[PDB]
Amino acid sequence: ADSDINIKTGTTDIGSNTTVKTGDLVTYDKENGMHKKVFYSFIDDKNHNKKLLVIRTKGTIAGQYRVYSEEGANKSGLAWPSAFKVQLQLPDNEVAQISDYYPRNSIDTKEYMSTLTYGFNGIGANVSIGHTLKYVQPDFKTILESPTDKKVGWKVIFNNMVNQNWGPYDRDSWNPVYGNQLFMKTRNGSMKAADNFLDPNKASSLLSSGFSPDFATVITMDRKASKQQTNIDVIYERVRDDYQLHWTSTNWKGTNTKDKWTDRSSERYKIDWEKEEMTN
Amino acid sequence: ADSDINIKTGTTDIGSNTTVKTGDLVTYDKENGMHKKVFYSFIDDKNHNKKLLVIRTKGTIAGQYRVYSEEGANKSGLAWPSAFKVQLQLPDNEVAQISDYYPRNSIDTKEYMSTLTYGFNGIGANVSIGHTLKYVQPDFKTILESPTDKKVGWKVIFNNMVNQNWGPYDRDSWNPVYGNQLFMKTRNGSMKAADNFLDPNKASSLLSSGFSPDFATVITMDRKASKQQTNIDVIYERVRDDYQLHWTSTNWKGTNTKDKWTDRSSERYKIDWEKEEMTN
Amino acid sequence: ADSDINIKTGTTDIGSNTTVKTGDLVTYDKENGMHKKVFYSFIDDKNHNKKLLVIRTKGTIAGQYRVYSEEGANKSGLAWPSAFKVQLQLPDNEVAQISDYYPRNSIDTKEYMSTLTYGFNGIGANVSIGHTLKYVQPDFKTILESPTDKKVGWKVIFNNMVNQNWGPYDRDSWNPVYGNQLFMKTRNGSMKAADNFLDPNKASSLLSSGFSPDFATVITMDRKASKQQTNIDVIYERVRDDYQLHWTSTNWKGTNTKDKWTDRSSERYKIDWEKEEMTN
Amino acid sequence: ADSDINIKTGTTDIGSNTTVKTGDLVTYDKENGMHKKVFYSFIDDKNHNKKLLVIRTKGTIAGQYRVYSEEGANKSGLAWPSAFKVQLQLPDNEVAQISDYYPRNSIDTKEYMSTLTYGFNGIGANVSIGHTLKYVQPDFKTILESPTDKKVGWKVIFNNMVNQNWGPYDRDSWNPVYGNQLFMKTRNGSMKAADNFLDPNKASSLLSSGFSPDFATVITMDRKASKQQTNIDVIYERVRDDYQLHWTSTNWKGTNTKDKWTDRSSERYKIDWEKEEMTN
Amino acid sequence: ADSDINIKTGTTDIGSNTTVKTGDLVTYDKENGMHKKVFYSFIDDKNHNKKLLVIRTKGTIAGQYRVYSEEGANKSGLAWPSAFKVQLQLPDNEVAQISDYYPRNSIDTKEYMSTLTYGFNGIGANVSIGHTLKYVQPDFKTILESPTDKKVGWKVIFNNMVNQNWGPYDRDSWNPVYGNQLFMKTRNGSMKAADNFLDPNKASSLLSSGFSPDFATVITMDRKASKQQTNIDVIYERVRDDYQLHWTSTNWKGTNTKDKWTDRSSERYKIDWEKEEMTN
Amino acid sequence: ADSDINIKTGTTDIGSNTTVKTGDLVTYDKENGMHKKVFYSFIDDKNHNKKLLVIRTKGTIAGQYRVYSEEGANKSGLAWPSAFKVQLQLPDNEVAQISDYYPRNSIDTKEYMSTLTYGFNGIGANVSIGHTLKYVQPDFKTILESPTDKKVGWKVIFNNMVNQNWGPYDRDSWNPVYGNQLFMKTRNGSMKAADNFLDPNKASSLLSSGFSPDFATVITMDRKASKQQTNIDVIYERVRDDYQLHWTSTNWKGTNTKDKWTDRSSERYKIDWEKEEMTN
Amino acid sequence: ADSDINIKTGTTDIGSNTTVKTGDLVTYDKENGMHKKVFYSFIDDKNHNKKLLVIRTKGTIAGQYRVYSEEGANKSGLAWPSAFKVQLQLPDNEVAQISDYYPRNSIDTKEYMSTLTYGFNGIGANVSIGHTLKYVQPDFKTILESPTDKKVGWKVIFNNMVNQNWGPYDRDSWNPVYGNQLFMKTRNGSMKAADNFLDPNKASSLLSSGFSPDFATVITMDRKASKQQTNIDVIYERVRDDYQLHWTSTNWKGTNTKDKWTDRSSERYKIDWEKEEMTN
Repeated sequence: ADSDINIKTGTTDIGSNTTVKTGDLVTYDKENGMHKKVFYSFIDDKNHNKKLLVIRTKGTIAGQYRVYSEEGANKSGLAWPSAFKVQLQLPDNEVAQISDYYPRNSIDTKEYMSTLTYGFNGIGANVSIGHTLKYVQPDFKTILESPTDKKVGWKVIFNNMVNQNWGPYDRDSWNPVYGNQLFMKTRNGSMKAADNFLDPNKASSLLSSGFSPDFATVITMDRKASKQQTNIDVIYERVRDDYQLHWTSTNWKGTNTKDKWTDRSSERYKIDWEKEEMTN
Repeated sequence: ADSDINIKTGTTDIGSNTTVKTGDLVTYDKENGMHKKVFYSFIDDKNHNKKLLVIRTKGTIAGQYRVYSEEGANKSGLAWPSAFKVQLQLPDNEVAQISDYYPRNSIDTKEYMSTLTYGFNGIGANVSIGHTLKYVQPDFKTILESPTDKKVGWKVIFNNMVNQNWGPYDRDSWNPVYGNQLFMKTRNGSMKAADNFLDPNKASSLLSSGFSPDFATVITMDRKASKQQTNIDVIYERVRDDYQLHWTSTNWKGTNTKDKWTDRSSERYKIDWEKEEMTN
Repeated sequence: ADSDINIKTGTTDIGSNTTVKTGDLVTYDKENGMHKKVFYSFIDDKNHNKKLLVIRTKGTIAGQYRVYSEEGANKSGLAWPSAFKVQLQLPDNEVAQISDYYPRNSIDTKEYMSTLTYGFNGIGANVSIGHTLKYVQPDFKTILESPTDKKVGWKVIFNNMVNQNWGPYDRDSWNPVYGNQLFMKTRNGSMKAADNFLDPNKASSLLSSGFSPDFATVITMDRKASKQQTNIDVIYERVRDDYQLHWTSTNWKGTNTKDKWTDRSSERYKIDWEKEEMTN
Repeated sequence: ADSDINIKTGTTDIGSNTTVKTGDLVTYDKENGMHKKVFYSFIDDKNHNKKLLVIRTKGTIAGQYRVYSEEGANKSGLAWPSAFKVQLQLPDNEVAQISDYYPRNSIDTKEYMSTLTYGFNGIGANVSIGHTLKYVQPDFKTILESPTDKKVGWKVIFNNMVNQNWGPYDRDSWNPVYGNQLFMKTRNGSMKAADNFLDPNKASSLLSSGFSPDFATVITMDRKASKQQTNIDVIYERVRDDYQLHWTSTNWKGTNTKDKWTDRSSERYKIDWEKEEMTN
Repeated sequence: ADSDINIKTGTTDIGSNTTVKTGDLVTYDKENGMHKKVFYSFIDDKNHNKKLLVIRTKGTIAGQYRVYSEEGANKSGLAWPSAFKVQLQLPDNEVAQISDYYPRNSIDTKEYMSTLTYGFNGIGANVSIGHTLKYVQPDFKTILESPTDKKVGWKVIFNNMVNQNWGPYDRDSWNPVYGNQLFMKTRNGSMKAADNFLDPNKASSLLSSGFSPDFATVITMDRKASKQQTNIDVIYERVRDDYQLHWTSTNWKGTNTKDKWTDRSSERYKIDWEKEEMTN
Repeated sequence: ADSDINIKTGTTDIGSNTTVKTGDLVTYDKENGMHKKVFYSFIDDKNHNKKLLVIRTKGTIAGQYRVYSEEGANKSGLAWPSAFKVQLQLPDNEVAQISDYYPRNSIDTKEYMSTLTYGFNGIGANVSIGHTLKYVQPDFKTILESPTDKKVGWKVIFNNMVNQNWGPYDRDSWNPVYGNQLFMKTRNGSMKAADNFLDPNKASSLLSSGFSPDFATVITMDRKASKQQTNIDVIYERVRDDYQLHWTSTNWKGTNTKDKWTDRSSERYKIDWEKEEMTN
Repeated sequence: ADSDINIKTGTTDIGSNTTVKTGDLVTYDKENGMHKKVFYSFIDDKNHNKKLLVIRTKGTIAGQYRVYSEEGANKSGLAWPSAFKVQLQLPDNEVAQISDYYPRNSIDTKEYMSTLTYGFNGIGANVSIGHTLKYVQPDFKTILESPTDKKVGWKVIFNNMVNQNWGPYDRDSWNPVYGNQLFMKTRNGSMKAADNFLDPNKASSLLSSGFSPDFATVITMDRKASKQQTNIDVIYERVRDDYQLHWTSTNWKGTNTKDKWTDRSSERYKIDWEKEEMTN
């Protein structure tokens, strides 16, 4: 990248001959089961025209994948994490601005193949034309929500999943006979409904074992600011969907409702640029 | 590259034993939702015969993917980002010149395969001849617009997209029955038109979540210039297309109009070579 | 990662110009055959706002794959390791907190391919539509159990196995004629039941030769704590399943019972932050 | 390479413990739209027996892909860049010589596969013999023209292109019905001829957005030369082909004429070895 | 690994600013043809709380692949190395413990692919469902035998082999007509039995040319031990199988007997921690 | 390589703490169009027991691919470079010896695949056996001719080429109807013979644009030699084949004659070990 | 490897802060055409308990691929290199021992794939079961012959070769009609027998152009030995096979005889540990 313009590698980078004062802040929200981790670092370069503060948003959001309620032997429910989010807002009153952030949206790709085969038989000369298209489909998509001057956020959504090594079912899939089969253990089952759900081990790890974020947001502040202090708010949250299945006297049918429950864990941090330390 | 001519690696690069004064400038255009970031760096080498200034054009352009208007239950519209652009113009009056830039146009590639199979049966001896051709098709193409002495620009266009895991539709696709099906959720749908659009999550991330540029333009100025100051203009913009679909009493039909709306965000920066700092 | 924000590589890392006092603690639980290894390291940075202690949880858990009992020539049993676990709990009374941990849950992936071929014959014009989906299936899955402020744990489960190069059988597989064939050497066998089990060499290595963990948990403590001492508990364990097979007078039938035996090996370690050493 | 002869890496390279005086020279030929960039570097080693001067020939040649003229609604023309060239000549009078250059011609490669399958049916025993051959086909080929003592040149030619994801058409392709279909948007079109050309976005980037060279030519001069000064000439150029298509009352037909227009941009540079600087 | 917890690379490693006293000990057991090599190294860190001694168990075990005896022209035998082992035991009396070891058991993997193709003919609409599963099968498996506090061992077993580019035969394979064909040169042979064995060159190299181990076992000792001396025993061995084949008057038949001969080469080494040298 | 014997990387290499006096010698043979480049380097190590001199044989041999003569409209000829060579001889009188050289002969490789498929139909149970073999076929082979004490040489030969994306024709190919079709543009052509040759652009680059060698030969001389001077001869050459094609009144026929013309360019260099410089 | 035990990379390696006295010895055996090269290095570490001497066995063995004799126009012969060897023996009287050596035997690998496809037709429900197995087959195998305390040797054998892009023939192949076709240019040829052999260019390079070894053998000697001097013997050799083919009045038949000629080139070197130099 930088070496392609004939500039020596690392010349344009910053942080040289400086003393970065790092730190760490761990919080746990037992009500929502959302481990928090806000590792930061104050990079003060005399060459750079503004101060820096890279905020690492590590942590973990519990999957919370369990049957919330059961109604008899012919009806049951399941709540699973539809999407995890990590928002890092900054009051519009303050003069600090977010400079960069990572990861960011990337351009997809797909391979296209074309075929043209014709043969002869002894003579029924035939012709065949065919084209195939392939691409990768991650189970969860790390989408960077549109950032602005004071707010930056990420989200992880549910792309689709393969059930019992058959079919990439998704939230929008529907089958007139069986309905949505996203987490349906057996089709013509005879077992109790509450225990007719795909085992969490078979499902994706993030659904039950949780999602561990890893995001960065470097925020710069003017060096001649009147007040060297800016509070920041960091928000985690997960969105859960209710997956209902019931027996139609012939086979199980399953339905999924999108964005049923949403729980947000908000924390406020005070940054002291002069002291180069931010406190919980 | 450089090591192939027997020259020691990094010998021909510049920026050694020098003090680059980097910087940062963040602006947000809430009217157009276009985050801006003009990280720069002043590389002053005494060996090099001219001054340097590498301008990083980071930032983000919001996708702006939403149904702008709906007309009844049989007609609706959708505006999506057809192409993002980043232009970095320089007044022709000034004597500074752009030296390099990155990324640049690259040569495509494709694999070609040929087949020749003939067998016998017991005897209907047959012969088969076939050839296949495959290549990668990115959803968005990063095309570097033709640069000149005072102006350099980039653009990102819409190559094509795969809808519902079926067919790489593009802006020019047309089907006599259904028309352009670029963002058509369902063919024989019975739902309201305003809500018959492909979910933004299913579509590419750049359409709704925005595009984050990353470009570089090193501009050099004569060391004995009469005036050590040159203002520069940096322009972001996105081009949106209107995607109309209506019901023909039998099935949905969709049409796409190219380059319907264009919104440009222009900023002017003043560069002070003597002070080695450029201000907003 | 860090270099993408234009920050020099390693600037935000910690541990510079400091003297880490490492160590080692080896224990063997001959009753359960679980080798233990708690290599640690005390990273005390004056820049960092808290002390650090990275605990490596190396060791080994014996597979314990043997025929526990046999009942005649028509019935036998087999106990195999269903899942290994490594838990690192910390008393809620103490003020130390776990900061990070590794490895962590990762997002799966799968390739999707679509085909569309139509030809002509001389004319029985045919059409073919087909799609294939492929993905990797590790025998054992390293799932990170939901962590919290005081407790972090890992587990390794039995995804599935290929028997005699035919079929990826798993714990839930069932065949009405033969039943679960997870470890069935021969279908229409005539040998003694106790010796009709898949040879441990043919099976996966972890089943019989054991599993060697490799996990890390960095725990940070406030620098101004009233008492510089916190005891910690580290737990290994394995879960074994009973695999019964018997003769139905026509062919062997096998059944598997999940989570039959569980054996836990617990050790308590005292950490002395002031001395920078933790003793068994 | 060098390490395979047991010689320490970099021992045989040059440029150590020396002060290379680099530089830069930017010119723009608005008449032909050919950005120029002649970044150089004077490597003076006391160990090496001759002076060195590596000339980087960066820049850009505009694609110039547009419909030059239209004659009614049944005839039109198109001029596209057939091949870009970069020549670096040196007067035969001077005593300086070109030592090395990069890139250089490389040996192609291809995979060959052979098959032999015979089966039986119950018995019409058949036999099948088949072989397939695959290789990569870049759209543009970077051919290094035969160099000599005083002249070195490169050229980039048009290998072939894939049109509408169907067929790798080239300049020599011909079809009796439709003719050369290199840039034919539609076969049985009914639109005006001037607007029946493949969209430049669909075509390769280099055709319309231009080609950015990157070449190196190290030239050495005797250290005891009578005069320490040698002027050099650097030439860019592009060759354009006229692509005519007309309507035959039943379908469009297209023809291509090779090497219709050629425009050369020549610049002369004076090198001062004693001063270690070359001026425009 | 270590860099993922934000810790600088190599911070948690040991051996810095210390003087390791390495060594070497070569022995040859001409009776069993087992070259021995016990390269060691005494890593004494003042920061580490215990001494270290990494024992490299290099060497070589001869294949010993030859026809041990022949009985007429219709019966012959062959002894081949079924499995190589390397054991490093330590007397239970001593207080030294093994800390780590390498290589260790690794989790296998396999790719699973599913297909679903249905077409139409003009109309005999057909449907096709198919799934394929692929995985790698090394000829020899390096299994780490269950380690303990005082004993660590490795073994290399015979997974399977491909004979005459046809079939991956193994020790358990059986064919009612020909029997086990692991090393059967020809099926309907007419040559003497003693010379009807697969040429050792065609077979795997390890069978005849031997196996060269490469293993490591770091053992730590308390720094305040009463006596600074611990003797160690290192054992090599190979297990050979007798492969008998005889003529049944119509075709050759081969049978394999497992673990026929076992030869162990044991050596005892005395370690002097105070002197930092261990003698044969 | 060296690190596998536990020796620190680069320990056994030479050239440390020494001053290598490099150089350069450029010659051009306008009669044969063979650019020459003999970059050298005198590595004098006091630890090494002999002097060293690595001779780089860079340069370029022009392709010389043109129709040498035409005889009417039914006969024509073509001369193309059959093989390039680079020989570096040393007089047998001198006491200097060649120590090493690079590149060297490498062992080829090929993948072998075997298949065995049998199915049933409802029942015409069939069986299919098939095997495929694939390998890479470079157009030109870099063969190192057998070296000796005083002479080392390389050669590049014509393996085969693919013509019009159909068939890998070679010098030995023959077809009874059309003959050798190595460079036959059209089969049933009606154009003049002199202009019925494959365009040089379509052919391989080395045929017309030339071949650029890159070879190394380190030669060592006794340190106590009576005379510190040894002259050396370096020879380039190309071998050209005459490709004749004529019309048989029905179709073109082509024939190739091997090794028709050979042109050698020889240069003699005098080496002065005491002065550490070799002159043209 | 070493870093996995938490030991810093390179800690356990040797050769630090020491002065290795390298060397070189070149010999040529014109009688057998076997270039010799015995580059060595004396690594004397004060930490290591024994001296070291790594012997590089570079060189080259000429292929010697030519028709040794011809008997009329219906019989001819060909001698080709069946296998190259490099032996490095050491007198049993001396006390020096070989410590290590490289390369060493490696474990092969192969991929196994299984298929199971069943479809329906409208209904002739069919079932298909198939498995494929693929692996790489180098033309020449570098087998390390069983080493011992005083002797270490390598050999390179002839695995198999592909003739005319058809069939991997080997020394053991036999066809009742044509016989062994290893080097048979044409089957139903009518040319003289002496000139009916596969062109050496088409064959593998090592057969005619020779094989260039690259082997290492580090030998250690006790530091308190009574005499600091040990002579060593290094042996090259090649084994040639006689390939006879004759005409049976209908087609060519070829036969191969294994190990017809063997030529050994032996050299004796005297090592002076005290002087740290070994002389020819």
